[PDB]
Amino acid sequence: FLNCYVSGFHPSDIEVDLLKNGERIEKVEHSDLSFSKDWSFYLLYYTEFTPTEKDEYACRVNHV
Amino acid sequence: FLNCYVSGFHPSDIEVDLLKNGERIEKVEHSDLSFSKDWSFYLLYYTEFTPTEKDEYACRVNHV
Amino acid sequence: FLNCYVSGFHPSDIEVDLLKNGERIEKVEHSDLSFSKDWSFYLLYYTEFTPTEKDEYACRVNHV
Amino acid sequence: FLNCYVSGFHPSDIEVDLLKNGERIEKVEHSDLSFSKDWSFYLLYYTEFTPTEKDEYACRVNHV
Amino acid sequence: FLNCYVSGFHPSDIEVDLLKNGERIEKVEHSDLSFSKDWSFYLLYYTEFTPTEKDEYACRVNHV
Amino acid sequence: FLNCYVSGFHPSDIEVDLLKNGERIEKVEHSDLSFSKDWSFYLLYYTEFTPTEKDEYACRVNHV
Amino acid sequence: FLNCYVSGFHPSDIEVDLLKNGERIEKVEHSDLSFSKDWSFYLLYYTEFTPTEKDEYACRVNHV
Amino acid sequence: FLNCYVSGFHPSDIEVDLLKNGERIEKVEHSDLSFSKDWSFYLLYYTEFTPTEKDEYACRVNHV
Repeated sequence: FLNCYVSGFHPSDIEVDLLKNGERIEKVEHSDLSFSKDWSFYLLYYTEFTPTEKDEYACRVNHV
Repeated sequence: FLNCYVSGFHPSDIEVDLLKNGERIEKVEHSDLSFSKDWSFYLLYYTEFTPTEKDEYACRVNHV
Repeated sequence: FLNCYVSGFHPSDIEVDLLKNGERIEKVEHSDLSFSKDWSFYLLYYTEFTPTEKDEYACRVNHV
Repeated sequence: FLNCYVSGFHPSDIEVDLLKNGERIEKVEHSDLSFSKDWSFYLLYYTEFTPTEKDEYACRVNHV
Repeated sequence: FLNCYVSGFHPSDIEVDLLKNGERIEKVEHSDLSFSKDWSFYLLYYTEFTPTEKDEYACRVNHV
Repeated sequence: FLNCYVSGFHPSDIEVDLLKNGERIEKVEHSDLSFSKDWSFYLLYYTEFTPTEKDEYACRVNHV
Repeated sequence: FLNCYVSGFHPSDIEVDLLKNGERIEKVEHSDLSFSKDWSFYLLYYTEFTPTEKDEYACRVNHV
Repeated sequence: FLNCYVSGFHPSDIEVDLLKNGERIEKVEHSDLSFSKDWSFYLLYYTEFTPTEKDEYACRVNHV
């Protein structure tokens, strides 16, 4: 068995995922492929954060 | 068995997912493919956050 | 068994993922491929953070 | 068994991941591939941080 | 006389006027006067301008 | 007389005026006066300008 | 007389005026006056300018 | 007379004026006056300028 188990929990996060699984090119001829001519990425532009308040875990296990 | 199990819970998050599973090109001839001519991405533009309030977990397991 | 287990939990983070799984090129002829003509990345531009408040874990295991 | 186990938890971090798994080129002829014509990366531009508040762990194990 | 006279014309401006003519206190006893307990002033908060287009004057005077 | 006269014209400006004419205190007893307990002034907070386009004057005077 | 006269014109400026005419205190007893308990002044906070475009004057006077 | 006269014109400036005309204290008893308990001044905080474009004057006077 197993008691008081956590698998990874995100409080208060922001996650960004992009081309996660690994792009593959095979057997192409006389081609130009580009992923981007113009790409823009901006995660925080002129920004203020304000706090993320307290994130708590309490476990008790007795007498197993 | 298993008692007081968590699998990963997100409080107060924002998740962004883009091209997660891994794009594949096979057997192309005399082509231009582009993912983007003009792409714009902006996650937070001129922004203020205000707090995310407390996110709590309480478990008790007794006598298993 | 196993008691009071944590697998890695992120409080208060931001995660950025890009081309995670390892792009592969095989068997191409007479091609120009580029990942980027113009790429822009900016994680924090002109930004202020404000705190992330306390992130707590309390476990007790007795009498196993 | 195992008691009061942690696997690595990130409080208050930012993680950036880019080309993690190791790109591979095999069997190409008469090609120019470039990863970047113009790439921009900027992690913190003109920025102020404000603190990350206290991140605590308390475990007690008795009588196993 | 006078020909082709201008007195000062504002194109495209914003003017702010506050306590212009000079406040005066005379003959007071046992008083607290304050102009402000809490005052807020913010001229441009998180703002973008866009241009003010061309502002032209043409005068001709002949044979006076 | 006078020909093709300008008195000072502001294009594209912002003017701020505050306590212009010179405040005067006379004959006070047993007083606290303050102009400000808390004052806030912010002229441009987190701001972008965009251009002010061309501001032209053309005068011609002939044969006076 | 006088021809093609300018008195000072501001293009593209910002002017700030504060306590211009010279404050005067006369004949006070047993007083605390302060101009400021807390004063805040910030002219440009985290700001970008963009150009002010060309500001032109052309005069011609002939045969006076 | 006088021809093609300029009095001083400011293009593209910012002017700041503070206590210009010369403050005067006369005949006070048993007083604390302060101009500032806390004063803040910040002219440019974390700022980028971008150019001010060309500012031109052309005069011609003939045959006076």
